[PDB]
Amino acid sequence: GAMAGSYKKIRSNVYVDVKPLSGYEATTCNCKKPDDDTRKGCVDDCLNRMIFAECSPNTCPCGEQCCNQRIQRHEWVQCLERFRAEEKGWGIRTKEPLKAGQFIIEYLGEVVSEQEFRNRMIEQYHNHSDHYCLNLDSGMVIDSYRMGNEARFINHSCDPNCEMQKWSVNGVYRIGLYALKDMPAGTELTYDYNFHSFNVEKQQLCKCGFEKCRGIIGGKS
Ligand SMILES: NC(=S)c1cccc(-c2cn(C3CCN(S(=O)(=O)C(F)(F)F)CC3)c3cc(CNC(=O)C4CNC4)ccc23)c1
Ligand SMILES: C[S@@+](CC[C@H](N)C(=O)[O-])C[C@H]1O[C@@H](n2cnc3c(N)ncnc32)[C@H](O)[C@@H]1O
Ligand SMILES: [Zn+2]
Ligand SMILES: [Zn+2]
Ligand SMILES: [Zn+2]
Repeated sequence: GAMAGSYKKIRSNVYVDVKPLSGYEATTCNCKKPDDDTRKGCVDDCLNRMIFAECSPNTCPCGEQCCNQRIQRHEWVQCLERFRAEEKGWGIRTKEPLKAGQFIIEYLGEVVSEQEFRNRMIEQYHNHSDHYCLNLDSGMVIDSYRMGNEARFINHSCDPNCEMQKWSVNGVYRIGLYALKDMPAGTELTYDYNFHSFNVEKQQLCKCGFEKCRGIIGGKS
Protein backbone atom coordinates (compact mmCIF):
# COMPACT_ATOMS: atom_id res chain seq x y z
CA GLY A 1 0.00 0.00 0.00
CA ALA A 2 0.86 3.69 -0.07
CA MET A 3 2.85 5.28 2.73
CA ALA A 4 1.10 7.65 5.11
CA GLY A 5 0.66 11.11 3.64
CA SER A 6 1.52 9.85 0.16
CA TYR A 7 0.30 11.83 -2.82
CA LYS A 8 1.26 12.15 -6.46
CA LYS A 9 3.19 15.38 -7.04
CA ILE A 10 1.87 16.99 -10.23
CA ARG A 11 3.11 20.01 -12.16
CA SER A 12 -0.27 21.47 -13.17
CA ASN A 13 -3.95 20.70 -12.68
CA VAL A 14 -5.30 17.35 -13.89
CA TYR A 15 -8.69 17.70 -15.58
CA VAL A 16 -10.90 14.73 -14.77
CA ASP A 17 -14.52 15.10 -15.89
CA VAL A 18 -14.57 18.91 -16.21
CA LYS A 19 -12.20 21.58 -17.47
CA PRO A 20 -12.55 25.04 -15.87
CA LEU A 21 -12.65 27.09 -19.05
CA SER A 22 -13.04 30.78 -18.23
CA GLY A 23 -14.52 31.81 -21.58
CA TYR A 24 -12.08 34.73 -21.77
CA GLU A 25 -8.71 35.39 -23.40
CA ALA A 26 -6.94 38.58 -22.40
CA THR A 27 -5.75 40.81 -25.23
CA THR A 28 -3.60 43.95 -25.36
CA CYS A 29 -3.94 46.19 -22.30
CA ASN A 30 -3.27 49.94 -22.08
CA CYS A 31 0.04 49.64 -20.22
CA LYS A 32 3.33 51.08 -21.47
CA LYS A 33 6.57 49.09 -21.35
CA PRO A 34 9.17 50.79 -19.10
CA ASP A 35 12.25 51.89 -21.03
CA ASP A 36 14.48 50.65 -18.20
CA ASP A 37 13.98 46.93 -18.69
CA THR A 38 14.72 46.14 -15.04
CA ARG A 39 11.40 47.84 -14.20
CA LYS A 40 8.13 45.91 -14.11
CA GLY A 41 5.22 46.77 -16.40
CA CYS A 42 1.51 45.93 -16.05
CA VAL A 43 1.40 46.93 -12.38
CA ASP A 44 -1.60 47.94 -10.32
CA ASP A 45 -3.45 49.88 -13.07
CA CYS A 46 -3.24 47.13 -15.73
CA LEU A 47 -6.76 46.62 -17.05
CA ASN A 48 -6.22 42.86 -17.36
CA ARG A 49 -4.99 42.65 -13.76
CA MET A 50 -8.09 44.57 -12.68
CA ILE A 51 -10.38 41.80 -13.99
CA PHE A 52 -8.17 39.00 -12.59
CA ALA A 53 -7.04 38.01 -16.07
CA GLU A 54 -3.35 37.36 -16.59
CA CYS A 55 -1.96 38.98 -19.72
CA SER A 56 -1.45 36.94 -22.91
CA PRO A 57 2.19 36.99 -24.05
CA ASN A 58 1.50 37.42 -27.75
CA THR A 59 -0.39 40.66 -27.08
CA CYS A 60 0.93 42.27 -23.86
CA PRO A 61 2.77 45.54 -24.62
CA CYS A 62 5.26 44.93 -21.77
CA GLY A 63 6.64 41.64 -23.07
CA GLU A 64 9.10 40.00 -20.69
CA GLN A 65 8.70 42.91 -18.22
CA CYS A 66 5.00 42.12 -17.60
CA CYS A 67 4.42 41.30 -13.94
CA ASN A 68 0.79 40.23 -14.52
CA GLN A 69 1.68 36.69 -15.63
CA ARG A 70 2.56 35.26 -12.22
CA ILE A 71 0.63 31.97 -12.39
CA GLN A 72 1.51 31.07 -15.98
CA ARG A 73 5.19 31.93 -15.47
CA HIS A 74 5.22 29.68 -12.37
CA GLU A 75 6.56 32.52 -10.18
CA TRP A 76 6.14 30.59 -6.94
CA VAL A 77 8.12 31.56 -3.88
CA GLN A 78 10.92 29.04 -3.41
CA CYS A 79 11.16 29.29 0.40
CA LEU A 80 8.23 27.13 1.54
CA GLU A 81 8.75 24.22 3.90
CA ARG A 82 6.52 21.44 5.22
CA PHE A 83 6.77 21.13 9.00
CA ARG A 84 5.06 19.50 11.97
CA ALA A 85 2.37 21.97 13.07
CA GLU A 86 1.35 21.39 16.69
CA GLU A 87 -2.03 19.59 16.80
CA LYS A 88 -2.50 20.18 13.05
CA GLY A 89 -0.41 17.45 11.43
CA TRP A 90 1.67 18.87 8.60
CA GLY A 91 1.67 22.59 7.88
CA ILE A 92 3.52 24.86 5.43
CA ARG A 93 5.68 27.75 6.63
CA THR A 94 7.64 30.40 4.73
CA LYS A 95 11.34 30.48 5.56
CA GLU A 96 11.67 34.10 4.38
CA PRO A 97 9.40 37.12 4.91
CA LEU A 98 6.45 37.79 2.62
CA LYS A 99 4.58 41.02 1.89
CA ALA A 100 0.87 41.72 1.73
CA GLY A 101 -0.58 41.00 -1.70
CA GLN A 102 2.32 38.80 -2.80
CA PHE A 103 1.66 35.73 -4.92
CA ILE A 104 2.95 32.64 -3.13
CA ILE A 105 2.02 29.44 -4.96
CA GLU A 106 -0.60 27.90 -7.25
CA TYR A 107 -2.94 25.37 -5.66
CA LEU A 108 -2.87 22.16 -7.73
CA GLY A 109 -4.99 19.04 -7.85
CA GLU A 110 -7.54 17.05 -9.81
CA VAL A 111 -10.32 19.25 -11.21
CA VAL A 112 -13.56 17.31 -10.73
CA SER A 113 -17.26 18.01 -10.83
CA GLU A 114 -19.03 18.17 -7.49
CA GLN A 115 -20.82 15.00 -8.59
CA GLU A 116 -17.50 13.20 -9.12
CA PHE A 117 -16.16 14.48 -5.80
CA ARG A 118 -19.24 13.29 -3.91
CA ASN A 119 -18.73 9.89 -5.56
CA ARG A 120 -15.09 9.88 -4.44
CA MET A 121 -16.15 10.84 -0.91
CA ILE A 122 -18.59 7.92 -0.66
CA GLU A 123 -16.19 5.42 -2.18
CA GLN A 124 -12.89 6.51 -0.61
CA TYR A 125 -12.60 9.70 1.40
CA HIS A 126 -15.46 9.36 3.92
CA ASN A 127 -13.27 7.86 6.67
CA HIS A 128 -10.07 9.83 6.03
CA SER A 129 -8.73 11.91 8.90
CA ASP A 130 -7.47 14.73 6.66
CA HIS A 131 -9.35 16.37 3.80
CA TYR A 132 -8.14 18.09 0.64
CA CYS A 133 -10.81 19.90 -1.40
CA LEU A 134 -10.69 23.52 -2.53
CA ASN A 135 -13.52 25.38 -4.17
CA LEU A 136 -13.02 26.54 -7.75
CA ASP A 137 -16.17 27.59 -9.60
CA SER A 138 -19.83 26.59 -9.90
CA GLY A 139 -20.17 22.82 -9.93
CA MET A 140 -16.46 21.98 -9.66
CA VAL A 141 -13.67 21.68 -7.08
CA ILE A 142 -9.94 20.95 -6.84
CA ASP A 143 -9.47 17.51 -5.23
CA SER A 144 -5.94 17.14 -3.85
CA TYR A 145 -6.58 13.97 -1.83
CA ARG A 146 -4.56 11.96 -4.37
CA MET A 147 -2.63 14.45 -6.53
CA GLY A 148 -1.33 17.96 -6.03
CA ASN A 149 1.52 20.04 -4.67
CA GLU A 150 2.70 21.33 -1.33
CA ALA A 151 -0.18 23.82 -1.06
CA ARG A 152 -2.29 20.82 0.01
CA PHE A 153 -0.54 20.97 3.41
CA ILE A 154 -1.63 24.53 4.24
CA ASN A 155 -3.86 24.62 7.31
CA HIS A 156 -7.02 26.54 8.16
CA SER A 157 -7.08 29.56 10.44
CA CYS A 158 -9.93 31.63 11.79
CA ASP A 159 -7.55 34.63 11.49
CA PRO A 160 -5.82 33.84 8.18
CA ASN A 161 -2.70 35.42 6.75
CA CYS A 162 -3.29 34.26 3.13
CA GLU A 163 -6.23 34.03 0.72
CA MET A 164 -7.09 32.25 -2.52
CA GLN A 165 -7.75 34.18 -5.73
CA LYS A 166 -9.32 32.81 -8.93
CA TRP A 167 -7.61 34.02 -12.12
CA SER A 168 -8.28 33.54 -15.83
CA VAL A 169 -5.00 32.30 -17.34
CA ASN A 170 -4.73 31.31 -21.02
CA GLY A 171 -8.49 30.65 -21.13
CA VAL A 172 -8.71 28.56 -17.95
CA TYR A 173 -9.43 29.37 -14.31
CA ARG A 174 -6.56 28.64 -11.92
CA ILE A 175 -6.30 29.27 -8.18
CA GLY A 176 -3.39 31.09 -6.53
CA LEU A 177 -2.51 31.63 -2.87
CA TYR A 178 -1.74 35.28 -2.05
CA ALA A 179 -0.56 36.96 1.14
CA LEU A 180 -3.15 38.99 3.05
CA LYS A 181 -0.53 40.73 5.20
CA ASP A 182 3.20 41.00 5.79
CA MET A 183 4.60 37.83 7.36
CA PRO A 184 8.02 37.49 9.01
CA ALA A 185 10.37 34.59 8.38
CA GLY A 186 9.13 31.34 9.93
CA THR A 187 5.39 32.07 9.66
CA GLU A 188 2.94 29.20 9.06
CA LEU A 189 0.78 29.97 6.03
CA THR A 190 -2.96 29.78 6.68
CA TYR A 191 -6.20 30.58 4.87
CA ASP A 192 -9.88 30.57 5.86
CA TYR A 193 -11.48 27.31 4.72
CA ASN A 194 -14.91 28.83 5.30
CA PHE A 195 -14.22 31.26 2.42
CA HIS A 196 -12.15 29.13 0.05
CA SER A 197 -12.74 25.43 0.73
CA PHE A 198 -15.48 23.03 -0.32
CA ASN A 199 -17.88 21.96 2.40
CA VAL A 200 -16.93 18.27 2.71
CA GLU A 201 -19.45 17.90 5.56
CA LYS A 202 -16.82 16.71 8.02
CA GLN A 203 -16.56 17.78 11.65
CA GLN A 204 -13.09 18.65 12.94
CA LEU A 205 -11.76 20.74 15.83
CA CYS A 206 -9.94 23.93 14.87
CA LYS A 207 -6.59 24.40 16.62
CA CYS A 208 -5.74 27.74 14.98
CA GLY A 209 -5.07 29.23 18.42
CA PHE A 210 -6.78 32.61 17.97
CA GLU A 211 -9.18 34.20 20.43
CA LYS A 212 -11.74 34.49 17.62
CA CYS A 213 -11.54 30.77 16.79
CA ARG A 214 -14.87 29.34 15.63
CA GLY A 215 -14.02 25.98 17.22
CA ILE A 216 -14.75 23.96 14.04
CA ILE A 217 -12.87 24.00 10.74
CA GLY A 218 -15.19 25.75 8.31
CA GLY A 219 -17.70 26.45 11.07
CA LYS A 220 -19.75 29.49 11.96
CA SER A 221 -18.98 31.95 14.76
N1 LIG B 1 -12.43 21.39 2.21
C1 LIG B 1 -11.69 21.05 3.26
S1 LIG B 1 -10.01 20.57 3.08
C2 LIG B 1 -12.33 21.01 4.53
C3 LIG B 1 -11.75 20.36 5.60
C4 LIG B 1 -12.40 20.32 6.83
C5 LIG B 1 -13.64 20.94 6.99
C6 LIG B 1 -14.28 21.60 5.95
C7 LIG B 1 -15.49 22.17 6.19
C8 LIG B 1 -16.36 21.73 7.14
N2 LIG B 1 -17.44 22.52 7.11
C9 LIG B 1 -18.69 22.45 7.96
C10 LIG B 1 -19.29 21.06 7.94
C11 LIG B 1 -20.37 20.83 9.01
N3 LIG B 1 -19.67 21.13 10.27
S2 LIG B 1 -20.13 20.36 11.54
O1 LIG B 1 -19.12 20.59 12.65
O2 LIG B 1 -20.14 18.87 11.26
C12 LIG B 1 -21.86 20.85 12.25
F1 LIG B 1 -22.09 20.06 13.24
F2 LIG B 1 -22.74 20.65 11.38
F3 LIG B 1 -21.79 22.09 12.65
C13 LIG B 1 -19.51 22.59 10.36
C14 LIG B 1 -18.36 22.91 9.36
C15 LIG B 1 -17.26 23.44 6.17
C16 LIG B 1 -18.08 24.43 5.80
C17 LIG B 1 -17.73 25.30 4.79
C18 LIG B 1 -18.63 26.33 4.45
N4 LIG B 1 -18.40 26.94 3.13
C19 LIG B 1 -19.09 26.61 2.03
O3 LIG B 1 -19.98 25.76 2.00
C20 LIG B 1 -18.72 27.38 0.76
C21 LIG B 1 -18.28 28.78 1.08
N5 LIG B 1 -18.91 29.10 -0.22
C22 LIG B 1 -19.92 28.09 0.16
C23 LIG B 1 -16.48 25.12 4.18
C24 LIG B 1 -15.66 24.07 4.60
C25 LIG B 1 -16.05 23.24 5.59
C26 LIG B 1 -13.59 21.62 4.72
C1 LIG C 1 -5.74 20.54 3.39
S1 LIG C 1 -5.27 19.44 4.77
C2 LIG C 1 -3.91 20.37 5.55
C3 LIG C 1 -2.70 19.47 5.82
C4 LIG C 1 -2.86 18.50 7.01
N1 LIG C 1 -2.61 19.19 8.27
C5 LIG C 1 -1.92 17.31 6.85
O1 LIG C 1 -1.31 16.86 7.83
O2 LIG C 1 -1.75 16.76 5.76
C6 LIG C 1 -6.64 19.81 5.88
C7 LIG C 1 -6.64 18.93 7.12
O3 LIG C 1 -5.64 19.39 8.02
C8 LIG C 1 -6.14 19.45 9.34
N2 LIG C 1 -6.26 20.86 9.70
C9 LIG C 1 -6.24 21.95 8.86
N3 LIG C 1 -6.40 23.07 9.61
C10 LIG C 1 -6.53 22.71 10.91
C11 LIG C 1 -6.73 23.44 12.08
N4 LIG C 1 -6.83 24.76 12.09
N5 LIG C 1 -6.83 22.76 13.27
C12 LIG C 1 -6.75 21.38 13.30
N6 LIG C 1 -6.55 20.67 12.14
C13 LIG C 1 -6.45 21.33 10.97
C14 LIG C 1 -7.52 18.81 9.31
O4 LIG C 1 -7.40 17.44 9.62
C15 LIG C 1 -7.97 19.00 7.87
O5 LIG C 1 -8.89 18.02 7.43
ZN1 LIG D 1 -1.09 45.76 -18.61
ZN1 LIG E 1 1.01 42.50 -19.30
ZN1 LIG F 1 -9.89 28.40 14.64
